[PDB]
Parts: sequence; structure tokens; C-alpha cells
Amino acid sequence: KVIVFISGSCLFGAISRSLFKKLPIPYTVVLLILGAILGVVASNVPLVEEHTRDVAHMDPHVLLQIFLPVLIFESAFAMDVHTFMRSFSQVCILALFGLVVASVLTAVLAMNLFNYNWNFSEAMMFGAIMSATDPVAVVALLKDLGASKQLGTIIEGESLLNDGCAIVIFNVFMKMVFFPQLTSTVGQNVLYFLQVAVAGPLWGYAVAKVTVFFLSHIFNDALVEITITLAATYLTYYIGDIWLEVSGVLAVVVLGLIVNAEKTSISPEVEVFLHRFWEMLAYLANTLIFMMVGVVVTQKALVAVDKMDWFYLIILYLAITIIRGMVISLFSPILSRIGYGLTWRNAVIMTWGGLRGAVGLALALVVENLAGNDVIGSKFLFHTAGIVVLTLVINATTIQTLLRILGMSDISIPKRLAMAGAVRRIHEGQNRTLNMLKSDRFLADADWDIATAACEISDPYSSPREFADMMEEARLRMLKAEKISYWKQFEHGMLAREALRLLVQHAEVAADEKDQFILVDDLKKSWQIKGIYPWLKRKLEDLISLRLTKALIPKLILVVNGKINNQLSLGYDVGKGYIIGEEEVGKIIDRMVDNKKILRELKHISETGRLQVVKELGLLQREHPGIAVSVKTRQAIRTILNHSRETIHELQGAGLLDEMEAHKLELTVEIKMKRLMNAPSSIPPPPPENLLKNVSWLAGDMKLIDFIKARASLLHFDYGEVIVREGDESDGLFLIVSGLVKLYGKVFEDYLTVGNVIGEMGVLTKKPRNATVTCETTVQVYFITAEDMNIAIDTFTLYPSLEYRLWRVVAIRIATPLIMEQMAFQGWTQEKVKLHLERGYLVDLAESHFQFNIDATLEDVILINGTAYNAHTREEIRSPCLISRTVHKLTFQYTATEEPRLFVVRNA
Amino acid sequence: KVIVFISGSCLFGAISRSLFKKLPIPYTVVLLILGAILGVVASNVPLVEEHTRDVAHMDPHVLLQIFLPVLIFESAFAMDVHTFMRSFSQVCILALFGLVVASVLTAVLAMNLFNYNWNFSEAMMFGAIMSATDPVAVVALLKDLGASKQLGTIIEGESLLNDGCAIVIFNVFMKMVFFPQLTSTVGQNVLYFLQVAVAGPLWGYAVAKVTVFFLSHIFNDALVEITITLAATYLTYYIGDIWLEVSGVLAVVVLGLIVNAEKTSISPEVEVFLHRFWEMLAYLANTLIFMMVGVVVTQKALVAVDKMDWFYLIILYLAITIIRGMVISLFSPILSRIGYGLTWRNAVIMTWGGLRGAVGLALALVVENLAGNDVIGSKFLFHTAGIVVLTLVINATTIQTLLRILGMSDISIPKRLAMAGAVRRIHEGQNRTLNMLKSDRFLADADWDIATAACEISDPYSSPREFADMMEEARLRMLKAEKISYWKQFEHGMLAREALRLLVQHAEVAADEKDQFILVDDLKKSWQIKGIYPWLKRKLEDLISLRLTKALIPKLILVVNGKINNQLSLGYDVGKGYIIGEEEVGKIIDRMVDNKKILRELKHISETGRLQVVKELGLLQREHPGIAVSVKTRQAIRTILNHSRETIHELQGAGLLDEMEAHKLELTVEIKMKRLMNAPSSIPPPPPENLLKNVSWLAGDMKLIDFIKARASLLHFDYGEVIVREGDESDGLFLIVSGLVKLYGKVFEDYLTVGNVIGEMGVLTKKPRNATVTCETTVQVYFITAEDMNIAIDTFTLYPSLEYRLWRVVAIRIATPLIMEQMAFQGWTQEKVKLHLERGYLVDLAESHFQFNIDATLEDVILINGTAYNAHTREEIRSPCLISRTVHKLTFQYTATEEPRLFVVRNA
Repeated sequence: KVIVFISGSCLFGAISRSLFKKLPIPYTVVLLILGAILGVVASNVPLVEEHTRDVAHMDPHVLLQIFLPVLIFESAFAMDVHTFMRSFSQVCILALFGLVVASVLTAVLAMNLFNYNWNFSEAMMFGAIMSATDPVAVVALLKDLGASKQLGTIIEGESLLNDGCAIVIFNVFMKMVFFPQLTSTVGQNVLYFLQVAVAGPLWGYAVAKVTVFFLSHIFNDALVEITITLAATYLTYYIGDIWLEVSGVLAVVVLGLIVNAEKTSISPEVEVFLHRFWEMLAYLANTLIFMMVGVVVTQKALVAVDKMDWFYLIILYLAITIIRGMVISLFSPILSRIGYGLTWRNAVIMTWGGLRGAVGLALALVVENLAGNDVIGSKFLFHTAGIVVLTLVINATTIQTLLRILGMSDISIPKRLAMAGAVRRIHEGQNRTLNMLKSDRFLADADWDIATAACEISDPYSSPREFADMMEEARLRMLKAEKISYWKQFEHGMLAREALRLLVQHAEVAADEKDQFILVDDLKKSWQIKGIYPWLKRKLEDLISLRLTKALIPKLILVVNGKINNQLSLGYDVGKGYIIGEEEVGKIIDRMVDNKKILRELKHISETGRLQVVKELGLLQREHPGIAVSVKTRQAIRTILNHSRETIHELQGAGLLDEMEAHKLELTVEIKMKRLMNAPSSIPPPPPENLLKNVSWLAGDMKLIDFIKARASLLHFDYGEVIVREGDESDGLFLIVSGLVKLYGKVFEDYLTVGNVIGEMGVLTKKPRNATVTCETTVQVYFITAEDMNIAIDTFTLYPSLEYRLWRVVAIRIATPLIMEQMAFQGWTQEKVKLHLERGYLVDLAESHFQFNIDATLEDVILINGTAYNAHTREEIRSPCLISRTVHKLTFQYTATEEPRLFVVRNA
Repeated sequence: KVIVFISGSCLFGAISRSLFKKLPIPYTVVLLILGAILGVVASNVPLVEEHTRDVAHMDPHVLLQIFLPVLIFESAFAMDVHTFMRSFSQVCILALFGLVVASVLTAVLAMNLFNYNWNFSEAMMFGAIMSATDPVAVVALLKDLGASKQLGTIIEGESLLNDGCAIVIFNVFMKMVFFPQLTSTVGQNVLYFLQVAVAGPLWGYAVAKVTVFFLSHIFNDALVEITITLAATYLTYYIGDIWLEVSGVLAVVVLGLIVNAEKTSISPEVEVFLHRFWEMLAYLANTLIFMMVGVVVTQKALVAVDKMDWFYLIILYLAITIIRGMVISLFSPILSRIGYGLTWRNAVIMTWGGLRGAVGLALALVVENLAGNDVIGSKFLFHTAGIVVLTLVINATTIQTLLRILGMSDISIPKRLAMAGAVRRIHEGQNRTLNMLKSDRFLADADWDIATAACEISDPYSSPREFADMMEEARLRMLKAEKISYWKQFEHGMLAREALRLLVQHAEVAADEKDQFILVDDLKKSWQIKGIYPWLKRKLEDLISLRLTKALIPKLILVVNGKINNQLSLGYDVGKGYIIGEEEVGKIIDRMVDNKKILRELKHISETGRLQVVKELGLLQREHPGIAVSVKTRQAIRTILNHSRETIHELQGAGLLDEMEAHKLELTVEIKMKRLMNAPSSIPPPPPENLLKNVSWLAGDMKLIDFIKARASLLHFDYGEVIVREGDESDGLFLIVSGLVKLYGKVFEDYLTVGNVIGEMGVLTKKPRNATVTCETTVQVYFITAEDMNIAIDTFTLYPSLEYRLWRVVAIRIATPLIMEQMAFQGWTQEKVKLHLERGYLVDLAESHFQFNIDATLEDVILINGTAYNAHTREEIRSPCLISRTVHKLTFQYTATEEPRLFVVRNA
């Protein structure tokens, strides 16, 4: 009969989870105490003894084969994969060497001090039974105070590897000792060790790849893949169990890590369902094992203790703490020299941040039960229970106090000001909406005292010298603007999460150190990982280019392509993100400070960084076309789909569409995105004719396309060639089809790329050229004579006229800076302003008889070229300019040498 | 050894779910076929027989105690509870009598035709083994075509009750037959029947209430309550099993229904996790039982079949179909007379909408195994398998064809036009965003052919006569406007989901029938349920007002309080939603149609409905104060919290606040909402002094409150008393503190309530009174003389002046109609316009020296009283008016008899 015991264990777990939250110590200790109470009752009353004599003394097989795999698999599921793989080498070598040192030193201490007849293998059992740690309570404590999530990942990963190594060592030593009939020669022992080393994780990886490939073919089905994932985990556990008695847990851990790594092939709802399911199973097993071990230790272990044996555990705790501190203190300089060093605070937290959790108690129970009626099992269980019940309270309380007294639990001043601003805004909004609602003719009867009191809110957080402070405050303002620009870019969907995290980390580490802005050296190092051996592998196999090896070649090809493609995508993303952010800062910081040389320094730094990054990115695009084409196509499709989804949501919110149909369209869009995620890694570049067909003002009609193709000429130029200088008429119109081109002319300097037309302005107004063109590489260009351009534009007079298209494009491309300079308050992005200008339409002066009247319907009005006269104010207007909202009567003259153009933005 | 069998069963279920979706017939048939194949292999190869001789021949106890409770409990969990409780009586009586008739007629048919030696009990066995249905495939087919969701609710509920009754009958007859040692006298048989009837569901309800009360005390913990819910279900299953062999399933069903009913005490994430968990378990059980019964029927049942036995199957199918049709055809007129009648389409669908699912196969397996080596078990299993394999294909295909040929697979024309409009808008948005993105200087290299092709979208759906068509189109336009107004009101958070469903149902049933609008009689019947018997029980137990009953009284009082409070809240919500929607519709169709008599009819109908509903709602508020106060306070708190959450989300979207802090504030707001949900059902009304302190222009300053209280007088009036007429100076200002008051004066007519001040306009401009005041009940009023009013207003000259407050309030209350009349395009609500006017501020003419200039910064400008002269246009402006955006220079004069006031709206 067991039912009452497990039911009571679940109830007590719920009670100790609910009622014991405000105390600093974890709930589990309370559970242990409860078990102790039951034990003494089980000693006296025979009925409680009869009801506990079934789970109290349970077979070692079920515990060692069930309670351990669940715990170790849970410790390897909630782990973030990318952060762990960032610093896997450091954490694994640290955990391995720490466990080795701890085991050997605990063994020699057991020989020296414990004055027993313990053998060598018993000493390593007693040493490696407490080296394993299960510090889920550390993560529970540092979920809020652990600002550096890298520290949380490190403290979880080191514990995970320590648990794995401790399980391996204990199992091999138990098999060598408690079943002495087995031979113990090295000849097959080395084979067994290498088998445990390699044959496990390889099998886990193979089955993980197989099951992910199988799951990648199921679309819109949240029921089959749950069953497939659970069966995939169980069968590998079974095979790993028959494989070796130890390799099962390692293979299961590798499977869990690989499943958690992939995200595209599994929908998020299934992922969170599996997370919750596994967490619930882990919690239930954890509660059961604490209560069972408490009952066992109180019932039998305590009656065979001695005063010296009671004194020994304090010395054991001091010894384990001092060796744990010494190993990390000694390895700190080596990891500093390698490049993955630490500091005072991280070393001190790691020194006092280890809690002996559930695995130690499980192994103590197993060895106590296998020992039988001997003093050795009682000593193991008593010592493990004492060490755990001591550390799980002392280290928790002192780690809380130490976090309080040191710099971890501090709040930055900008964060406090941001909280104050948000609280003020919320209070203002609540006040205005309450004031509005009190004026209603239907809700004037509610008792406003409790209505006001219940909805209140509160913040959870409650000269050379002048030049130095102003430059410091300007630097902090610039970094804050850069951070909010990155956040805005992320929200719009033009930038991936990982690139956002990298950029924010770079911004914070640049702001932390004195008077240093964002360094382009670290960024170019970040995307310089393209200079790596996988490319050498690809070159070797392409040079190479027994019967079944043929089909072996492309698949490897594919994964190699994949294995680099993401990397370039990431790099490219960062570059684009950075450059856009920089431009926005260069538009907003201008009117913030009024010290001339400070603006000069800021502008010089920003311009140099912009030019260097754009040059390096253009050269990288020149190096390889296919990956750039694939990344650009994926970005365009993602932006289009995101905007379409936003339009669906807005149209639903207006009530025009019911919720069923909006859900259907959203599901279709999500299916399109999922099919996008499975796109080929690289695509061959388009031919030049497609590039000619893809320009803005030669689309929608083949007549203009082949009319231009009738007389379009192709030219080629090499390095160091000057194509056009200043002080001359616009001979023709260029179009870059390959290479990279530098343009410089009178102060500003820029680098173009493929797909950008050169000198559109020079052919419309016949202005002299104002650009010097040089070539940084080989280049092919398309040349069209201006005479043919004018003949063609005089030939076509349809309503979608080519003249209108070019004037619209040049107007928007010359008017984005004008709006973004002065009218750009907080909350405006390049994308928003570009779309808002896109919604507008150009106006002609034929129907207006050279007279325009400014209404309040049109948002803004600008003049590109020409002169706009006034009558009541009589003011001259130059070109180009944004017309301020003062004059509402714009008259125009007629001039043969110039015809004015004007642009407006209207409402929807 | 079983592992390979269950693993293969799960894998085959996965395949048959994946690669068999385009076919119309359900996947389960395929599974059956697969089992058959394995069976014949198990007949020949001894190894497959050795691997399948374990699960195929399984002990009946585990099947009858595991596979049945899960299967029955799943159908009671995904059920919508409110739709089932709406029409529980009809469905339960129909299911019970249908099962009784089917069982008896199948028994007598087994007597007449089967020419066996079967007794009477075996006849009921064969009759009630196929009466049970598991039509989850019917719901799967009707999830998209069954627009009338009440049909799905009925077809699921009738199946559920049929399954329960069939289980009860089967179990009692099996216990009476296969264990003949048991006594079969009636004396304790009637006791057993009543025990199964009553003792089960009462215990289930008791434990459901206990576990919901326990779960209501846990806040922000998504792990304890999962374990508590699962343990609560299991312990009741265990106790119900020990209680009676039959009552366990009924108790578990009642527990599941009650758990699904409550929603406030359980967070939604836990709810969806339990949904997915139970669905997965049910699917696994279904796959296992199908494959096992296929193996069993192919291996042994088929070898003892005769040609006449093969011929009888068609006759049984025809007989069961005609019986199922005849019973519903005969019960149709009775349900029509009761008030829950049906029509042709529902009767025909119910006639051919029953599929014998997994429960029939389970019961056939149990009786076949208990029969042992006898022909009777083989005959049962063969007949059940044949009936299922026939109906599960024939009825599915014919129900699909019949739905296609009937009007249920039809699309309304307005839905088609809405889809066309949405598709056009999406295509336009995609085109404009692609055109904008092609002008970028960084994404000009992507091959636009695949980019354009991949993101494309397609719609899933591809004289008396003139007066008649015009009134029909006007009526449909009015109903469409009302529907979109209801949707907008629901989105803003001022109206509950259930009231929205009720109002939309009323709208569509009003639109279905010719030339009649929304009826106030049905709505008043909807909120007249407050007159339900409970109120009589409440009055009796208040009049009444052995040792432990003292604590029993208040709990009963409280549960009666809640049981009436929910209904009254629903009624009040429906009333307010309807009245706001009617005002908006009456404001928007001011210029849609241009027929005079049509406008007169529309206005008369709308005004009569508005007046009747507001009068009845005011009288209901007069009847009982406490529930009205509680509902109003809850509504105000909900609106305030929703607006605060919206401000959090907007502030996060602007990048000013990071994600963590926004999540923290959102969690705090959600906790506040959760604590709101546990508010007391009713609260006492505030004293009249609190009402005097709660007005708009006497808040935030105690000095004005006591100054008004110095000379405020109290007056009382009764029914039929006229307080003030027209043609007289404004003697004083009123304030309603109790009762209901009618005001009528020269055409318009209205009823006020408590908290609305009467005649504010008469004391500012000293205008003669234009209202006739009558009393529909007893009334108390607060009277203040105008002399004290003007003395007080001349006394106070602080910047938050009382004069400014009254002018602001009267301005917004007179200016809401002006904006809502002409400027209201699609997408504007009363709340939005009220907030937009609230953000504005009144302007004084002292600093403007009687001269104002209209900019484009201010959105709109209005004039309340006075004359606004012009100079360049020279136009006089009457009062009140909205100034059109033509004149931008507004000059003012000075007059002793009138001082003009002007209102503006500025940007943020």
C-alpha cells in the first residue's frame, strides 16, 4: 500500500511551495524536517510504520534507473543552448578538473582523518558522492539579481558536467566493488572507458538528427510531434541502458541538448508544453526523494552516531569549501591568460555557490541500501544528509547577504530615472482617464474611493571640469539614443534577436569603459569568422569533387553551405543594423549640445565608423555573391510578411473582419513564414538582364525595357580609373552592375554598390556634375546617352509618365533627410518616415494654374526645385525646402529655364 | 514483451494522421486495416505471433478499468460548458429516450431475426453495445462547415449522455449474467439504481467545490495547481471505483464538467496545458484500441462466420438507421411545442450523424474475452466490427455530400464582399511596401521574381420595387453598422464576451427575418430573469434569518448573492452595450440615405427603443442599489486597468522601457485584475455626502465642498409633481440623489438618474429654462440658489477656477455631438472621441487680445457661445459651431451681455 504516502508527499510539496516563499532558504529543507517527523511516528505507532514500510525501503534498481535519469535530463533541458555553447570549453574543463581534484582530496582526507578501515575505492565513493551538485535553487535565487546571465549559464553548466562525471565515477566504482566477481584488468577497462566516452554521445547525436529530420516534414499538427518526441527520448534511453549501464544518461543528455538547440522544425506551443511537462515530472520526483530520504535517515541512520563522528562533518564542510575555493583561485590566472578570465565578484560567487541537491541524496540512498546491515551505509547516508542540510541553509543565507553587500544588487541611475518617468506617465494616464470617465452619464454611481484606491500603482524600485562633465553626459546620451534605436529597429522586424543582443552587449561594454565609443575593430572581428577552416574544407572537397560515396558528396556540401550561411547572415545583419542606427544618431544628437569642437569630434568619429563599416561590408559582398543574394531575399520576404501581418491585425481591430477569418489569414501567413524558414541556403545570382529589369522606373512595362535595351551600352573599367570629374555637363547616366565604386566631391564621401543609379539629378535639371568617381575593384557599367534619354522622355506622354517616376524617386530620396533632420521628434524611424512619404503623391501645376492653397488636411509640403512666391506675406522661397505652416497661398511664375516642382503629403 | 507493439502502434498512428488528410474518411479505418494485415502475418510467421501474443490477449480488468474512463472523460472535457448548460434538458431527455428505444428495439429484433438461442439479457447486451457513439470525427468534419455551433454542442452532448447510459446498462447486465451467483432480487436492486443515480454526481460536485476552493488561494504559481488538479481527478476516480463499479465514470465526468466550468480560479496557461495533456492521452488510447481490436478480429473472429450471418449485417445497419431516424422524427413535434424545436436540416443531420467509435469496440472486446471459447463472443465482436467499419466510411462520405448539396456549405454574400475588400487592401499594402523597399540603397540585389512570387496571397473563398430594394439595403446597412459597432465595443474592453455573443445572435436573428429591427421585448425578457425563483428563496431566508447552522446561514446567503449578481451584471452589460451601439448607429446614418419618410421611420424606431430601454434599466437600478453599485465599480476598475495596460504596451513599443520592466508591470496589473475578480458580490451604497463629494467640479478641494455644504438645501418630491416649467429664469441648480426624473421640452425626451446635474447651462448664460421636469417615482434633490452660486464664483479667482471647470465640462458635453455628427468617419467610437476631446484645453482671450490664429498644429477648433468675426473673409460665425479649415484669423469684440468662449484641440 503506497497511495497515501505519495498523495501526502504531493500535498506537502504543494504546502511548502505555497506557504514558505518569503523565507530566504529553499522550501526543500522544510520537506526534510517533515519527513523526520513522520519517521519518529513510524518508530512508535505501528500503523504509520505499516503504511511507510513500502516506500521507505525501495529497491535500488528502480531508484537508480528512474529517479536519476529524470533529474539529469531536467538539468539539461531548461539550459539555454547558445549561451552554453559560447563558453563550453571553459566550463567543461573547469568542471572536470574540479571534480577530479575534489574526489582525490576528499579520498585522501578520508584516509587521513576518518580513522576507519575504509579501502581506496570506498574513499572515492565517499568523495564523488558529494562532489555532485544540483543548484537549481541558485538559479531560483539569481533569476532577478543575476544581471549577468552568463554567470547563470556557467553555474548551471558546470553543475551539469559535474553531475555527469560524478555519476560515471560512482557507477564504475560501485560495479568494481559491490560485485567483486567481475574481473578488473586494464585491457578491456580502457576499452570500456573509451566506449563510455565516445559511443554514447555519437549515438545520441545520430538519433537527434534522425528525429529532427523526421519532424521537419510535419506542418500544422500539434499532436503527432509530441508523441514522436517523447517516444524518441524513451527509445534512446532504453537502448543506452542496454548499451552500457552508464551511457544511457549521457546519451539522453546529448539528445536533450540537441532537441533544445533546434527551434525551426518545432512549433513553440509544443516546445512550451514539453518544458512544462518535464518540469512537473522533475518537481514530483524531487519532492518524493527528499521525503523518502528524510524518513530513512531519521528511522535508522541516526541511532548509530558518535560524538567524534558528529564533530567530523564540520571539518568536512570546511575542507570541501576551502578546496572548492582553492581550485578556482588557482585556475583564475590560466583562464585570464587564455582569454576567458573572470573577476573578483564572479570568483567569490563561484566559491560559495554550490548546493548539494537531490543527486547526492539519491546516491547516498543507493549505497546505503546496497551496503545492507553494515555500519558503512549508515555512515554514508548520515554524512551526506548532514552536509546537505547544513549547506542548503548556510550557503543560501550567506549568498543572499553577500549579494546584498556587494555590487551585484545595485540599480543603475538611468534605470531609476526610466522607472520614475514610466511611473509618472502611468499616473498621468490613469488620472486623465478617470477624469474623463467621471463625466459619463451612466457610471456616476460607483463609489470612487475604493475605485481609486484599488487601481493605484507604485514603482518596484522604491574649464576642464565643465568640459569633462559635458562630454561625459553627451556620451551617455548618445549611447542611450543608440540603445533605444536598436530597440526600435528590433520591434519593427528588420533585425534578428541574436544580433540585437550582440549590439546591446557591445554598447554596454563601450559605455562602461571611459570615453570610448563603439569600436569597429570588435565588429569586424565579429564578422571576420568567415576566415575559418570550414572554407578550406570546402575548397579541398571542391578540388576533389566505395560506390555509394557519390551521393555522400552533395549532402556534406549542403551542410557545409548551411554551416557557414547562418554565420554570414548574422554578420551581415549586424552591419546593416549598426549603420542604420548610426545614421539616426547623427540626425538627433546635432541639436542637443552646443560646443563646436565637440560636434566636430562626434561627426568625425561617426563618419569614419560609417565609412569603414560600409566599405568592409561592400567588399565582403563583392567576395561572394550567392550568400549575399540569399540573405537579401530572405530579409525582403520577412519584412513584406511582417507588414502584411500587421495590416491583418489592424484590419481586425477596426471590426471590418470577424475573428475567424483574421485567424485563417494569420495561419496562412504563418505557414508562408514556416515554408520560408526551409529555403535553400544559397541561390545563383541573377543575370544582368534581370538586374536591368529590376530597377524602379523600368518596371511594369516591357516597352520601356526593350526601348532602353535598344541603345544601352556596356562598359568595363579596372582599378585606379577615374570615370567622371567635376565641372562638366552630364554626358550620360550610369548603373553599377558589379564591383564597388567610391564617390567623393565638394567633403562628403560614400561608396555605392550594385543596383544604385549614379547621377540621376544631372540629367533632369542639366546641372554640372558634382562627383568624383573612382574604382576600388573591377567594374562593369551600363551607359545610356542623354540625347536618347531626352528623346524617350519627349516620346512618352502617358499618365504613368517616366518623367513623373524619376521626379518622384529623386524627390523622396532628397526629402528623407529634410523631414528626418528637424521634424523628427522621439519615436520616428527611417522605415516610418519612408512609408509616410511613400503614401504621398506629387502634384502638378497645370490644373492649379500656378496657384496652391495650404489646408490642414495635408500634413506637410516641400519644394524640390523652383521658386514659390507669396502675395500676402510676399516672401521668397529657395530650393529645396520644407514649407513652414505660416503661408497658405503659394503662387508660381513661368520660366523657360526652370519649372518648379512641389510635393505634398495627404491623409489616408 | 510489448515494447515493439506499442512503439509501432504510435508510429502507425503518426503516419495515418500525417499522410491521410486529403481523403474525406477518417484515419482510424486505415489503422484497422493495418491491424488486419498484422493479424494474418501473426497467423503464419511464429515470431510475429510471439511478439503480438501479449497485448492482443489482454486481461479484461485493465481494459474495463483504464481504457474506458479515459475515453469517457475526454469527451466531457473539451465540451463547451455554457452551450451545453443552455439546452441541457432537451439533449439529456432526447439521449436517454433514444438509448432506451434503441436498446429495446434492437433486443426484440435480435429475438425475431437472429434465430439463435439468445436469452433476453444477451439481447440487451447486443442492443446497448452499439447504442453508444463516439462522434469526434463528426466534430472534426463540422469544425469548419458547422457554422451553427449549437448543432455541434447537441451532437456532442447527446453522444456523451448516450455513452454514460450505455456504460451503466452494459455493466449492470454483465454483472447480472456472467457472474450468476449474485442475487437478482429487486429489493436491493432499486437501492443500487438510485445509488448510481444520485450518490455519484453529488460526491463529484462536493469534491469539485472543495478543490476549486483550495485552488482559489494560490496566486502566481503555475506548477502546484497542475499537480493538485491531477491528484484531485485521480483520487475521485479511485473512490468512485471502490464506491460502485459503475459510479466512478459518472463521478469523474461530473468532476470534469465542473472543473471546465470555472475559469477565474485557474490561470489560462494551466488550462491549455491540461487540455493538450488529456487530448494526447485520449489519442494514444484510441490508436492502441483500434489496432488491438483489428488484430483480434482478424486472427480469430473471422474464421467462424457464415453467409447468413454476413447477410444479417446489412439488415441491422438499416434497422438501426431507421430507428434512429424515427425516434427523432417522432420527438420533433413535442420539442417544437415545448419551445426547443428544430427544423428539416437539423433533423436530417442528426438522423445521419452518429458514428460508433472506440467505446463500442472496447465493450465488444470485453464481452468477447469474458465469453471465452464460445461462439457468442466471436459473434458480438464480428458484428460490432462490421457495423463500425461500415458506418465510419458510409456515413462520413454521405454526410460530406449531403452538407455539400444542402445550404450549410454556403457563404453569405456580405462575407464574400468582406473577403474581397480585405484581399484588395492586403494586395495594395504589399504593393506599396514592395515599391518602397525597392528604393532602398542596401536591398537592391535580391532576385525580385521569387520574392514577389513567394509572398503572394489568395482568398480562401475562391414604384413599390425601388422602395422595397432601397429599404432592404438600408436595413442590411444598419445591421452591418450595428455589428461592427458591437465588435468595436468588444475590442475596447467595455463589454463582456457573453453579452457580445448574445447581442450578435439577436442582430443576426433580426436580420434574417424581413423588415423588423432589434426587438426590445426579447432583450427585456433576457434581463427579466432576475425575477427567477431564487429571489423568493432569498426573501424567505431573510425573513427566517443543530448547533452548526449558525455558520450555515451566511454562506447560503452569500451563494444566493453571487447567483443573482452574475445574472444582473449580465443584464446591465447588455443594456449599456445596446444603448451605446444604438446611439452610434443613429449618428452614422445621418447622411447615408436620402428618403425623407425612411429617415423619419428610422429615427422614430431608434428613439422609441432608446427611451424604452433606458427607462426600464433606470427602474431596475431603482429597484436594487447594491448590485448596481457593485457592477458599476467593477466596470470602472476594469476600464481603468485596461487603459493602463495599453499605456504600458505603447510605452514598451517606443523603446523607452526595456522588456523585463514592462513584463514586471504587466504582471503587477494582471495580479490586480485577478484580485479584482475575487471582489465581494455586493457592497453598500455610499452616503449622500459621498455623492456630493464625487461630482466633477467639486473634487480635489475640501474648501469648495464645505462652502457648498454651508448653504446646500435638501428637498423631497413624490410622483406626479412638476418641479420646473419653461419660460422662466434659472432659479437654481438641481442634483439628483435618488429616484428617476423625466425631462421633456421643445421634441426630444430623456430620463436622467442619480448623479446627473440638471440645468448647468441656465446659470452660466442666464438663459431661460427649456425643460419640463416630471417624476416617475419618489425623489430627493439638492437645491442651491443662483445668488450663492454667482457670489461664490466671484469669490474664487485661483488658476484652477470653478468657472473654468464648469465651462470645460459643459463645452465637452455639448461638443461631443458636433464632432461625432459630421467628422466621424469609419473607426471612431464614443470613447475615442471623448478622450481626444479630453486631451484638449480651453483657451482664454485675455492673453490673445481678442485675436486668434489657426495653425496646422491644432487639430480642430470650436466655438461655444459668442461671435467670431473675420477680416480677410469677413464672416460672422454663429454659436455653437465647429470652425471649418478655411479662415485662419479670428478676431473678437467685447460685449457686456456676452463673453465668447472658444475650445481647441492640440497635439500631444
